[PDB]
Amino acid sequence: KVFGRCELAAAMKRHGLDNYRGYSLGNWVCAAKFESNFNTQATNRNTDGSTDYGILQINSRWWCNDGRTPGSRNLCNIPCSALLSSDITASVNCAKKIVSDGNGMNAWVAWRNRCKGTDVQAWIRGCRL
Ligand SMILES: [Au+]
Ligand SMILES: [Au+]
Ligand SMILES: [Au+]
Repeated sequence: KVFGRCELAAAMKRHGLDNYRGYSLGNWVCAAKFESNFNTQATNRNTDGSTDYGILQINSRWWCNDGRTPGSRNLCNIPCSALLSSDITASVNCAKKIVSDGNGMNAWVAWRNRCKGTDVQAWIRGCRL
């Protein structure tokens, strides 16, 4: 599923990402834009043979099992295909674990490079939240 900006804002807010670990809703929307272009089906291979999955490009190296990242961790206790569904529940609940692990949203390279320090509020402009 490819979410509209305000649609994803509203889902992310409903799923309790609004100021989660102090990260305003705009930060999460911005991350999802530049990680996946709001596409729940997005998959991208990493140099180490791991793969990033879903609207928040969660990495098989640590967070999920994709059956082809041998000697990796599955810290969200899911198959990586769960991260690709039209329902963002599994991506959100796993993101909450990632962001909480002491690195905050720096785990998202696109967030760090394209969102961090910027006017992220612009990403929720116009939305009825
Ligand atoms: Au959720
Ligand atoms: Au949802
Ligand atoms: Au994020």
